[PDB]
Amino acid sequence: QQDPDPSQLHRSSLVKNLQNIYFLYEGDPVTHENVKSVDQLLSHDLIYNVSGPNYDKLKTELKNQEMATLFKDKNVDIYGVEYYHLCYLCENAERSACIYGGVTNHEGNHLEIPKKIVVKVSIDGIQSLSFDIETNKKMVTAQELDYKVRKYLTDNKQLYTNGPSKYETGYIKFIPKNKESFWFDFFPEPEFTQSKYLMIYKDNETLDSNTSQIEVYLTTK
Amino acid sequence: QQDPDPSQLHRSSLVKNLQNIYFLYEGDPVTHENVKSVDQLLSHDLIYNVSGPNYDKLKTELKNQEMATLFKDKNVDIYGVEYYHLCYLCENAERSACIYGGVTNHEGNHLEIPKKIVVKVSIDGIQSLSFDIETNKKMVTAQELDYKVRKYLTDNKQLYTNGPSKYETGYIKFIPKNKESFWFDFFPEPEFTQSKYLMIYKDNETLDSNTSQIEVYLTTK
Ligand SMILES: [Zn+2]
Ligand SMILES: [Zn+2]
Repeated sequence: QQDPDPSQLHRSSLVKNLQNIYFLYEGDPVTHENVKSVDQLLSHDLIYNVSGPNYDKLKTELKNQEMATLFKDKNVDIYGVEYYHLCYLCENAERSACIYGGVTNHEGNHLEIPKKIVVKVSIDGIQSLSFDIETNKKMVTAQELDYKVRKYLTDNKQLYTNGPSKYETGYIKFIPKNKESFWFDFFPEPEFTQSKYLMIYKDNETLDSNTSQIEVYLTTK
Repeated sequence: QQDPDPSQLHRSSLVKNLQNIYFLYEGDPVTHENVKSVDQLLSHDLIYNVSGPNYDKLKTELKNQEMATLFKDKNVDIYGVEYYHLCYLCENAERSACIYGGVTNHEGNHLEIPKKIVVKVSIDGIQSLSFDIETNKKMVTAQELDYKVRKYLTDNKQLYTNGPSKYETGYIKFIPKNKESFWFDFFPEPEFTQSKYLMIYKDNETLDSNTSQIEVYLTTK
């Protein structure tokens, strides 16, 4: 049994300040095209000189040093859900943003036309809702896909709100073409930190956009 | 206190990451009308349960323990220049904003007609620039007027930019009706932090909007 069970899943009704998870998926994601790491804090992270409405430096934390050097100084694209609480490169990183993973090679990884993907959503067992998600990458991180999914469901199904969720449990499952499938829980532990919760993107898991499937499971009450 | 000394003024040409001062005065200030503090980290601060983009909890550092309990149970108005780096580090509040002072009692501090105040500006000794500023508060913090003067000079005379300033030095001089006058240096020391610099507002100095005057002195590179 690789897939979770009722008891394994976190209940949104026990979470304090679940609005923090809400603000992460409701707001825009950090996206950048064809950039190169300019610095490094620890051996398993990389820093980029890119900018967004609230930052001019972005620090991504990857699986380990091997993955960091694998992408260091190499031309890559960034797609990630960022946080600010407890993020900085010292008392000399006034406007930094942090994320985990969300890194993909830029060269030869784009599609002419976006590749739409169906997201099968089940609620209390009943698979009663399906929608489309799209990407421009041949190899897209699970994080990019995940965000687009939770963003859509946050706007259209109140998966998240500045407060409670109308759902009790929920989780996203990715089914790779031949590799093993994996999942992420939509809700954190009762007392959590944005930084700890986002570690789920730390492994930088990437997928083949043309052959991967996505499944969401929600429970109400 | 006594007017600044030519050699006592910080030079923007020496500042590292001056764009950090830019973002402070370019973006919107934090303002709230009828609110009572809700919590308190240290005895000299007050936490408010108000929000804006990026934050839903605001912490203001006042002069001392005495000033905080003075407003603790009061409905007040807020007007401050907020920062986030090294703001509220307690993994139980991940969306806090921080300002210094900027507090005034709400009750009976409102004018039916806004008070215009003439800000006179000198550039290299020549007083060649005048422009109005306004407030609704009978008693207004120096911080509010200071922010309005910089935002205006930032968007109209290039006081700050996402890079260097066209001015090497510059200070704002407040001249209360009877009390001693005082000033604030528009620029920080070479290496600094938004948190440190903003301490110029920690005393929460408030002026009479009807009898106070403002003077600005800048020099070109
Ligand atoms: Zn690209
Ligand atoms: Zn008021």
